[PDB]
Amino acid sequence: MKTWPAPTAPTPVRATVTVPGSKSQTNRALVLAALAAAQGRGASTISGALRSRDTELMLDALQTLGLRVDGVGSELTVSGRIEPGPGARVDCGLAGTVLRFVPPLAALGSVPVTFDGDQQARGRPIAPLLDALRELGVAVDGTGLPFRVRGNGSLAGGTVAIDASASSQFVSGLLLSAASFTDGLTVQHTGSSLPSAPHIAMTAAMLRQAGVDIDDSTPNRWQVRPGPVAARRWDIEPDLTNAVAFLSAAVVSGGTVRITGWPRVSVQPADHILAILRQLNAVVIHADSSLEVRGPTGYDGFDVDLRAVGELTPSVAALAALASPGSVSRLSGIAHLRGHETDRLAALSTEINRLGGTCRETPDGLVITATPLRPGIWRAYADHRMAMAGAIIGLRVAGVEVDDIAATTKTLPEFPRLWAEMVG
Repeated sequence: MKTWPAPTAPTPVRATVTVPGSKSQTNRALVLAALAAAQGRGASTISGALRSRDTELMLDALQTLGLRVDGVGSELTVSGRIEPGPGARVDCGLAGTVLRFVPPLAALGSVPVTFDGDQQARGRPIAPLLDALRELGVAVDGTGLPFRVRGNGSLAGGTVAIDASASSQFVSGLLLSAASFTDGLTVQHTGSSLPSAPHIAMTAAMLRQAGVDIDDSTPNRWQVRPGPVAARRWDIEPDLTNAVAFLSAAVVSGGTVRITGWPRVSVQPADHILAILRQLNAVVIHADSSLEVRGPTGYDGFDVDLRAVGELTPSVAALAALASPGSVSRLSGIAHLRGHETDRLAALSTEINRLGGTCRETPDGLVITATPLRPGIWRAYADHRMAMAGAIIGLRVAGVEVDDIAATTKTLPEFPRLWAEMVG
């Protein structure tokens, strides 16, 4: 496929960007609306929902189980119930959320539902979640993708001892549907300990918004009581993860980018995000119906802990590679990344060193020494964030091309255009 030329910013970037809806929130909302429907509480709507390959998959996975999902723009309507036909087969595709949030759903089904995916999907961790479903009543065929959920009519619940070291999504998947389990659920996470805490906290927060009663007062443990999941109107925030790619442009150019409609009240870790930016001496600014970041004139190496916002590593690794020459940055708390279908630690190291950079894995993550970069082909590995990280570097390095910018379609179909409008 042809490459994408990453446009340069030889002068400070000035711009106002609208980023599409949160992928995390959208999919939680679809699963909850699905549940509400199946319980028989009527249709739900999702306003400003993200329309992307990842949400399309959840959409699809959801229609396969029996629900009806309509809406062609940002406004989805969810109705129906869980009635898969004989031989149903959910394609998880590239959506790790489909892989982990939808199998519990099917447990609430009567017929067996197969779960399948591509090569990449298949190298995704999913076992502790499969065993957990077994522990809690569900009959499950397979130890990996593809597997079969043998739904009978309901799910017991009870308490499981699952190690969600491998993915918070194991916990969130269980939590979202546990309201409709028989004995509800009590998830216990073992040892230490939850990387991606905000991801589980976004789920807890949305559950409560749906009127579910969840108890998360003692760390590493969640108690969800059986009860109704409410049909309602979900308002989706702009994806703050994707917004950071855009803000990075202001950071590396000493410029200014405004993100419209930045939520003052978030289910997203906006706090963590702005703090990271202030670490670079970026100037944050709450503007008129926007979030405004003014990049510094330059910046040296930083030590940043990313354990709670692991998804930010590629954009942040890029920022580090573009620090003042000689600067040493250490990206910590992301040991747990080293083991996702897409090892971004190794990915990032590989791609940055191929440009003449210096990026070495450390036991806790990465150390990046800022060294002069050279033209080259930034490989995204079909990883939307790897794609956007290459885009950021290309702002300060001429001749950088991303092999597959269309990997951004996973969470941000219009990235190329939005980036093109921002830079120019």
